[PDB]
Amino acid sequence: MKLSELKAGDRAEVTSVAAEPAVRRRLMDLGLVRGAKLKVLRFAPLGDPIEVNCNGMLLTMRRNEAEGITVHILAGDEGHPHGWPGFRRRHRFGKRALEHHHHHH
Repeated sequence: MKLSELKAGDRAEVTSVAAEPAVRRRLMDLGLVRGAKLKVLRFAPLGDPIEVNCNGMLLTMRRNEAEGITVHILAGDEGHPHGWPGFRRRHRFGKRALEHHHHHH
């Protein structure tokens, strides 16, 4: 689910951010990381950008950036609360497999 798929006043926790390496870094340096809780304050009077209150900090980013961001709703309501199978079992070949060599080669 996208961060852009939220509502004005919605409450979500960031699970993953798919964006520019520098942008994701910038956001995470602010505090928008996995586990960051944010409230969607408002979208601009036209559609973009979006103002979100993340961990107390008002972070302003572009709607297309919010599309890259996957969030989890901080509201366990009903009305079909289960979607795709990736919360109890999540397996896909990916990630930097060699988790050690970042400065080498």
